[PDB]
Amino acid sequence: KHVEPQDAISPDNYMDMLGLEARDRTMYELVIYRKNDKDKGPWKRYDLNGRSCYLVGRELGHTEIVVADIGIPEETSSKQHCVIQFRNVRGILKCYVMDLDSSNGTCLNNVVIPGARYIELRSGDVLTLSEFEEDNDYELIFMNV
Repeated sequence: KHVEPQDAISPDNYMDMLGLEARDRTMYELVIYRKNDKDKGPWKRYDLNGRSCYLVGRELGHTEIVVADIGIPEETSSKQHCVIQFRNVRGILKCYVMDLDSSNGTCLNNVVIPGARYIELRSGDVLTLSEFEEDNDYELIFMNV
């Protein structure tokens, strides 16, 4: 149900406008961990700099068509579950999640977020793809650099 806000911008484009060389820029990523084995490292890492918005959704993949930028092998997640959205909010780069009215819900640090509304993200914030912890096999954590 998602269309980008008028102030949407990618971190790369934002940082370009300020004239910062790559070494002097804030890098954003989504670090994914498998809940059972976090003492083995990140399952996956996604760069979040090239785009202003990223679709998170189910990707089981043993015949199902791929739609989501970021695919999570979680049966209980929706195919278009939540979106990570960067905005230039009156001069400061800010990142938000929105739950796209998914069946099971989305949690930020184990607290259910309301649907159809942008919730501001902070570095370290742990996204999980259900209201209920038992349903979750993966943790998607938003990081600055």
